Amino acid sequence: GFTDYKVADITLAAWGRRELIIAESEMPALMGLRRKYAGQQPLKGAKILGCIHMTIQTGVLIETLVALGAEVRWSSCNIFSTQDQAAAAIAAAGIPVFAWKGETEEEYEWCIEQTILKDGQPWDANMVLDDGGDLTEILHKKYPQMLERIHGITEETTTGVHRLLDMLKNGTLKVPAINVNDSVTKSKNDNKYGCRHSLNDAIKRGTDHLLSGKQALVIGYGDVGKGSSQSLRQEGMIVKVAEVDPICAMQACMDGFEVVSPYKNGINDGTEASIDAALLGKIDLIVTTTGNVNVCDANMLKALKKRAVVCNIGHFDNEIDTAFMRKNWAWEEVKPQVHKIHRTGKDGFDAHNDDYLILLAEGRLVNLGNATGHPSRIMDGSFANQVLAQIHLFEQKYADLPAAEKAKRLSVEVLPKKLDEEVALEMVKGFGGVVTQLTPKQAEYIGVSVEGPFKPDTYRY
Amino acid sequence: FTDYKVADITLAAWGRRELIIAESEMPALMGLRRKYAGQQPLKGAKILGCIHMTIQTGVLIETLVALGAEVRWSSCNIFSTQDQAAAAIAAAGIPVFAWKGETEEEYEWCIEQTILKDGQPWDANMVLDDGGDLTEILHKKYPQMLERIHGITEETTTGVHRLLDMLKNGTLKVPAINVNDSVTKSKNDNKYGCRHSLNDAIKRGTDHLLSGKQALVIGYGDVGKGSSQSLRQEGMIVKVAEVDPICAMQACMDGFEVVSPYKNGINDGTEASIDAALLGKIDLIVTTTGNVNVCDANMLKALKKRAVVCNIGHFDNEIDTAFMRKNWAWEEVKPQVHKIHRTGKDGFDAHNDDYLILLAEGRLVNLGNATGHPSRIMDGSFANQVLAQIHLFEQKYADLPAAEKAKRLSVEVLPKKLDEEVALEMVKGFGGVVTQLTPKQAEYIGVSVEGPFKPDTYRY
Amino acid sequence: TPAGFTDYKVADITLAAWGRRELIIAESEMPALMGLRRKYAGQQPLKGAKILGCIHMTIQTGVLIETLVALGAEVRWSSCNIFSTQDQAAAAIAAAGIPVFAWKGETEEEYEWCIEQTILKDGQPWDANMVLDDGGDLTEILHKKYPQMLERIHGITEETTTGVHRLLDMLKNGTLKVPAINVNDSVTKSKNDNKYGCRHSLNDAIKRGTDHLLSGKQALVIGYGDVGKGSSQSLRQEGMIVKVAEVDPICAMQACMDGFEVVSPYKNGINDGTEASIDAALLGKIDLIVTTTGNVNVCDANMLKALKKRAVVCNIGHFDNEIDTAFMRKNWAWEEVKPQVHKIHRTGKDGFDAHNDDYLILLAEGRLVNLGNATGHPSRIMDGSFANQVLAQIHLFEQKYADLPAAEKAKRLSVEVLPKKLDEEVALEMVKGFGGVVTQLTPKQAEYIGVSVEGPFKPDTYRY
Amino acid sequence: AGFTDYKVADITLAAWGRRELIIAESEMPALMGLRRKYAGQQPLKGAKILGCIHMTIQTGVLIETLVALGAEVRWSSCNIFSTQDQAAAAIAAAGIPVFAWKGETEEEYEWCIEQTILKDGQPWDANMVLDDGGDLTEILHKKYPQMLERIHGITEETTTGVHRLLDMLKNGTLKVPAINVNDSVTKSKNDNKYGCRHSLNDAIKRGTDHLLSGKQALVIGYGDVGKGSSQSLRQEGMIVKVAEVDPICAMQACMDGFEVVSPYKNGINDGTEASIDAALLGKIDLIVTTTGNVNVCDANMLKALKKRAVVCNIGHFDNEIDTAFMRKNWAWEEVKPQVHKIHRTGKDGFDAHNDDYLILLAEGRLVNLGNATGHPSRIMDGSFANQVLAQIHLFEQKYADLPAAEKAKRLSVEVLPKKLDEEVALEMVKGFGGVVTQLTPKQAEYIGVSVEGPFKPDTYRY
Ligand SMILES: NC(=O)c1ccc[n+]([C@@H]2O[C@H](COP(=O)([O-])OP(=O)(O)OC[C@H]3O[C@@H](n4cnc5c(N)ncnc54)[C@H](O)[C@@H]3O)[C@@H](O)[C@H]2O)c1
Ligand SMILES: NC(=O)c1ccc[n+]([C@@H]2O[C@H](COP(=O)([O-])OP(=O)(O)OC[C@H]3O[C@@H](n4cnc5c(N)ncnc54)[C@H](O)[C@@H]3O)[C@@H](O)[C@H]2O)c1
Ligand SMILES: NC(=O)c1ccc[n+]([C@@H]2O[C@H](COP(=O)([O-])OP(=O)(O)OC[C@H]3O[C@@H](n4cnc5c(N)ncnc54)[C@H](O)[C@@H]3O)[C@@H](O)[C@H]2O)c1
Ligand SMILES: NC(=O)c1ccc[n+]([C@@H]2O[C@H](COP(=O)([O-])OP(=O)(O)OC[C@H]3O[C@@H](n4cnc5c(N)ncnc54)[C@H](O)[C@@H]3O)[C@@H](O)[C@H]2O)c1
Ligand SMILES: Nc1ncnc2[nH]cnc12
Ligand SMILES: Nc1ncnc2[nH]cnc12
Ligand SMILES: [K+]
Ligand SMILES: [K+]
Ligand SMILES: [K+]
Ligand SMILES: [K+]
Repeated sequence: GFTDYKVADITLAAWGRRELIIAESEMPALMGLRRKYAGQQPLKGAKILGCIHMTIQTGVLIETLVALGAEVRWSSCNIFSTQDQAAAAIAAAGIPVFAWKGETEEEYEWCIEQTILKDGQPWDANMVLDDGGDLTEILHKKYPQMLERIHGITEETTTGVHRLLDMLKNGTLKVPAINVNDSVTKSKNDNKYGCRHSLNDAIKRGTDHLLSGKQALVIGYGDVGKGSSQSLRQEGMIVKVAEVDPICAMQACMDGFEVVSPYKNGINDGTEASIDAALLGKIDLIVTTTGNVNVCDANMLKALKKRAVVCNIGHFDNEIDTAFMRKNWAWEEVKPQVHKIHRTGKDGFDAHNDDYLILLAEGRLVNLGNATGHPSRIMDGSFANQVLAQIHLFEQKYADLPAAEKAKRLSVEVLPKKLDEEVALEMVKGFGGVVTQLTPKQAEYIGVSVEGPFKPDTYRY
Repeated sequence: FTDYKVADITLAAWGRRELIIAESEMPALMGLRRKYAGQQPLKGAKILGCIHMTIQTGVLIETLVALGAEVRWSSCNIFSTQDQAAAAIAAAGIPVFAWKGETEEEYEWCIEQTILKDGQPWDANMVLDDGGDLTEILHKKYPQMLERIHGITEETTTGVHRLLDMLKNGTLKVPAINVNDSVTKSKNDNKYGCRHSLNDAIKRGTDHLLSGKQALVIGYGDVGKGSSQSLRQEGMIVKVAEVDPICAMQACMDGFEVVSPYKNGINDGTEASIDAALLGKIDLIVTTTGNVNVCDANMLKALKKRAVVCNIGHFDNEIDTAFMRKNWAWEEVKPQVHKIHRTGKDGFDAHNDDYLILLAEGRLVNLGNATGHPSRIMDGSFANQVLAQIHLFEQKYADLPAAEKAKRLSVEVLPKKLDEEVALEMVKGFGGVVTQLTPKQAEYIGVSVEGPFKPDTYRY
Repeated sequence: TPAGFTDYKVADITLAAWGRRELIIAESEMPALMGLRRKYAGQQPLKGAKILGCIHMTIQTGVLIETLVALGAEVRWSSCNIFSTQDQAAAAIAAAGIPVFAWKGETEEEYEWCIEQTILKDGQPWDANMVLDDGGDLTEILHKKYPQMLERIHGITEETTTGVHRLLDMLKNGTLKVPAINVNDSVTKSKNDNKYGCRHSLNDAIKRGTDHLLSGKQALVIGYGDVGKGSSQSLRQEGMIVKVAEVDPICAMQACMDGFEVVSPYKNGINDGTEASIDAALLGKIDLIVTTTGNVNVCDANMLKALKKRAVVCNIGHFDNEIDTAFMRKNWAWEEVKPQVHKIHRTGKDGFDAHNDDYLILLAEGRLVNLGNATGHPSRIMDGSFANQVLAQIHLFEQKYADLPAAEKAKRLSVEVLPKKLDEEVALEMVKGFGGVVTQLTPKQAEYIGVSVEGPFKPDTYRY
Repeated sequence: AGFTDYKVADITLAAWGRRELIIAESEMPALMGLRRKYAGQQPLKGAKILGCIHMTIQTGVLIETLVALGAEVRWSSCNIFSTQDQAAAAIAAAGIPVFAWKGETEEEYEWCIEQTILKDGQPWDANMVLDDGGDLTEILHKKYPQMLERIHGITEETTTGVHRLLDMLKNGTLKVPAINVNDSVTKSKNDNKYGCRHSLNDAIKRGTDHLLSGKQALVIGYGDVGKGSSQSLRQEGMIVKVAEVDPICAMQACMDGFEVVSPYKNGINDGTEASIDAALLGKIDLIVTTTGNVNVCDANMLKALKKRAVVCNIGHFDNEIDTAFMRKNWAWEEVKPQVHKIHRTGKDGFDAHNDDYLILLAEGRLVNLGNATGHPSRIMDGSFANQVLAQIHLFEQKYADLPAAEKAKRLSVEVLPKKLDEEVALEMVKGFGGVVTQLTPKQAEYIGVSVEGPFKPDTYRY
């Protein structure tokens, strides 16, 4: 009689369970932690509020946390990213989860609140796992008394880490955090190669458009922009890259991309005259990857080639000025998470109008909105780090420290390099790769231990 | 002017033509000339320089001179000098001692010719080094000269490692800037430079088709990453070896099979430990580690007949060439290309099929069998070198009181803002256009519109 | 639209509005096909044509169907594969008043029944006079079961490699009854559809079926013809380590030069049928096998027994017998993951352990995986193939082979390709759809290389 | 000993050439397989072959295979810049008449061909021709018709030479049958495409040492050479645009991930400067011609090119670029052999620091052979195995000895049968260590082939 959940359709549970069993075989680092730590129960007594895309991969993460002793209450961090069979399988396992694909904004907020509250009162939470910072923000704004008893936050993604560091700067952050994003087996695995796999995946599922031979503009060339650019170039697109960071732009050039700006001489002064109309009128596909605001703005949207595809793979939908499009242009749903936006006006459209744009996932994270996000074998690395981060902060017991000791420990930190390497080793073994062992003479020659770590903390890979 | 030694001074006109072309390929370096020529920030500097005497190094040398410095120059490798570059620098009245094909003894003599002027120590006050050999000679043999020198600027990963070992041991005598770990150096030079120049050198040395053949790249740091791409883009089937599991993970994700020369990765010294089946299929082995003996005697014995063996790390001990000198007969095909006959030591059959082809006698193959990195890539590294020389020279460490020197003795990198400024000049050289953040956008992501755009922890 | 229309059978007519939305998008992706619509609509070159059509009932086929109709034809349609229909495409065609009998997930019995529903109208042979086929199944049924209908048919236009081979066999055996156009061997079909189509849709289908990471894993592609070339690229561009098998040494040479290792599932390439001839060390390392040959049993029972645990097995050739799925049905337990995705448990036939690790993943039950687990080739690629189909239909229909005297018929009973000039005109429209700009030869240049300024630009021997 | 019937740059380079020939033999298994297969049979005994093709190390292995099979030869190069002087020396030192050096003048080029045609001032008793580009074939038809009476055939290497043969056949002026070696798949789709993939960026790097990644290239043409050339540049990270007159080839460029553009506005070349897309050409760092056509990089294109762009040709003849215009109007500064800065500031003199120049490679001649070493041995293995088989077939047919009625039936331009194409391919695949699968009898029956091949109909395009 378990009822402490809300999912789209509980009858999808058997299907979700079949896919979880497959996913376990694709996630050796995460399942290795399950086997290594099961007897010890290092998360016994942990009570984790989790907010991250309710995918099959998150399902394996949740059940690893539970297998190590934790109790959890879970929600998704995006209205379109849940896989309903994954949510059903978790709910059918007796785990509180409030998540479905296609939530409204009000439902999204309600779902987070259902994890925070149990039977109408604050849950006895003591750990937080977040992706993007929404749950973290609600706790700080609305439930400060709950944070007094929370030992830490483990944050998944670049945007969430920025929000933690802003709180730390302002002296408003109430509990320490681990920046999971900046493990190399997260940032340079998930952010880059994950988007390489799943960006062209989502575009094909949403539009079935041929990509070879067409023109793309990727806004940004950080980890996500690098992987996105490769996702499209490997399909044969002619990819141009925009950047504000001259070092990242230099990498784009050296990687064989043309670096362009939507604005003449790169000056974004807000005028239509500043738009490089010739450039934008050639673009078949624009992808935003920045974690910034309004990097595909109204004047760019007005100048884009007819029938171009517009999508966002950064964490939040405000990378694209969709608000402008809702206010001025008529939306025609093609199918879920695929809309034609008719630039002919707001009040109705011609069904055969040629002047439209195709927007994917209403500008929300397109890989998760129009496909299934990153594949299991990539999320293996991110979620192995999440588990280790939860163990570390839970064992530190920040909430139980004296005030003076809390002040010495209130920080945003990364996991040590040795853990990062041990996660990587399990990933490599999953490919059947064979890592060479240094001889004593060789380890002495380059000044490392035979077991590692093999690089200084300054190394960038 | 007679204060130099080069292979042929009459090549000067040719080198000058190539320097004029190279200048048009090095916008960051030439931008430093234009912007600091008035200030003359290096007026009074006397720089000892030891780096591959290429055309690219000539543009660096003349940039330092254009900003006020005097220099005395040598190459940091016996095979890396471009004889027309050295001639052009000598013909410009700049002391330089470098030619392609030096002996080990001639290599040491050349460094000593920069250190000494008229049989006496030159009054040097700055050091520019690539690999640490000049730094090592100064500390061991001429330690008193180091009392006048304001700083060292080291170019490459191996040399930085040596600098840090000296700092840890309390034997570093002057402050130094790690030029290697600017992003516009490391992640431009070390990776992209080897992508351009590794397949270049293999083609010039052998003219072998690479497509469809099997390569083993030992290492997957920046040089191994660029080397692997240089071969894969030609259509090689590339396997990668690594001791670092993170770098190995990147190799897998980049589409490479990760293998070890040793069964289960365990290098226990025996022939039995060699994966003879793997090595018997490899047509090309490339070492990229900066480590010792990563292509060892037992691997060389197991290699497929007629395989190519080469090294693009800094030092020639990555391959056990000493074993091959002891046991096998060397047949020179042409300069820097040797057939190594595994049939025996004394003599060989001209038609023997059981040989390996060794490039550049195991020395840096890109500089040994071709011309190293291209000008537009070296532009990034060398603009950092100029900035680092200005920075250390203006701090005047050698003139500080004893107490102030103790706090000033360190190995530092350049600030990120300068790194970004070099990158911007490189991007403009491609005709790239960088976008400027709006004030609201800069506030949104927590940066200045000017930059730096990333925290110092960012890995790119 | 027509009142009381019931002459169809589809999965779900309510998908029609969704199908129509996608047809309108596809029209913008198919400029060669839509150019033929605009150029020929007024002439009505197919007025009076009654076309039996048998090809994958996708959105792309929908645009083809409505082009033929816009040029004057009546059609009756079925799919040429049990898994390749897009149900919203079939619904939109049926909702337009066009007889169509197709849905995703037909049984073999239903598949045959659907073709017969096109052949029959109101219980009697339709007065068909044209045939459009993909793989030869409809061609075969007409010759075998309804030979008298072939007396009124002017031509067959066959789409794919396997179907052309069947036509050539019939021609050499004297059993072909009507002339045909080999649409496959236009360059804008073969070297666009067969190669680039599979490049787009093979990794698409594997991702939709399994969501497996492909980068860093080991693939074996059996075959390196046009489909094998495109399939190998689909996987290599994702970062797979791809090995290629071939029986044709020229195709094997191309695979080597393209950067692939060429290997055989059998030691020294010799299949003596025994398990001892299997290269078990090779097969035990393969994460994904893809068959591309158009041949029989190229992924056989002994290979399936030797494959690495949890490897994915799929077929992108026309027929499922490339893989010995019959052996797997006889001996191993099938666990459906989701539609067109099965785990095949090598532990035995009767039961399976839900947590057994010794299984293979079979996609689309061995049927064309790009159409079975995704949506096949994209519209802009199918534009080339289907423009050729329209031109071929117009040519044969205007030829009126069925109305000729017996003597004249023997003279024209042939399998032909379209002339190179038309191939070039299709290609030009495709290039314009990318915004490409073709240069025009000067008179002096055209004289220098011996061509007309308007083309054709290559001799018929040219291979591109 | 006593051998003087040659002319090379420096005979003392022979030992060096020989060392490279021994290496190249291990890279050329199909050609060396033909040596072992036919050495005892001596199928070329009595053949006397006039040869005109790039005197490279790879051509050295071809020559010695023909000699090992019984033939005598007299050789020249088919390009003034393509000879490797150590290869020519090794051949001369083996007692084989060769007349070739890198850096010939036009007068020396013609003299070298004439030295092969004449021996002791009189027509050699030639009975076979091996040609690359058709220059030797043209001289024989125009100047030595009596020699063609006794010649059994021509085996022609390259696309341009084949077109010239077909023109002669059309006009009824071809005097002896030919084999089109170019259109074996192990030639055209190996040499023309993959060879240029290897050797184009090679020659550009040796000539300029320019970084290619991140820069803009324009490839004129997308046939076999243009496809290989575009890949040579793209795989280095260039942003490559492609021009074409053939819409099918342009379709392939699009689908291959290239932007297809024209140097002319709307692709209409009307001869005016107004027709030039100045904005497009002003952004191009490197232009490569691949067409076999005339004037596809014309004067107005050269005037509009971005300052300091590299200009080169990898088609067979230098007239793909209007170099004559540049010699008439602009000052040439030699950087080093086969690399010239062309100063667009005027014809008389230049400023050493002028920024407005172009870099021309190999004076517009075949850039891969002029600035590097052409295609690698393991690729040329395929082309030259086909050459040996073509020589054997036409020499054994003995066209010159046939009655007039029988000659009329055999006067044609043909390709080798596909079975032989496949046999060359298999030796190439074995050289990579590849393992071809053998069809079962049922599989061969199912697809309608013999187990041993041929595996494809003659219409198949690969
Ligand atoms: N969808 C996914 O699966 C996924 C995965 C990881 C991260 N993300 C999200 O994607 C975003 C980017 O993450 P990241 O790790 O790549 O961060 P990052 O800091 O490495 O890269 C962002 C880049 O955008 C550039 N940029 C910022 N404003 C710009 C502008 N106006 N124009 C052009 N370039 C601009 C920055 O210079 C920077 O290089 C974040 O919101 C992150 O949370 C999404
Ligand atoms: N030739 C050039 O132009 C050039 C340019 C830059 C640097 N270098 C030199 O190349 C070398 C590598 O430089 P880098 O920047 O790549 O350093 P790096 O630290 O980034 O890479 C070296 C890699 O080798 C790996 N490695 C070490 N021992 C190994 C072993 N036994 N087997 C397999 N892998 C092993 C390490 O794990 C590491 O990832 C240094 O000597 C550097 O000075 C050469
Ligand atoms: N799914 C699709 O979208 C699609 C598209 C076009 C064609 N096809 C089908 O794909 C198949 C292949 O078409 P194609 O145009 O590439 O034909 P093709 O003749 O060009 O190539 C088939 C290749 O398979 C090779 N082969 C045959 N038997 C083999 C064996 N035992 N082992 C290894 N290789 C073997 C042949 O040598 C040949 O090169 C046909 O059935 C065709 O109808 C499918
Ligand atoms: N350098 C080498 O090693 C090498 C090797 C093989 C062939 N070649 C030579 O290269 C040339 C091309 O050979 P191929 O086999 O690629 O021939 P091809 O017929 O396959 O290709 C030439 C292409 O040029 C295109 N073209 C013609 N005029 C054009 C124009 N004005 N603008 C743009 N494109 C135009 C044609 O449409 C055609 O596709 C010939 O001269 C051939 O002999 C050189
Ligand atoms: N599959 C996935 N599951 C959870 N978080 C993700 N972020 C990106 N892809 C994801
Ligand atoms: N989308 C598609 N429609 C019809 N036939 C196809 N063959 C391959 N892909 C196809
Ligand atoms: K997924
Ligand atoms: K260089
Ligand atoms: K489709
Ligand atoms: K060569």
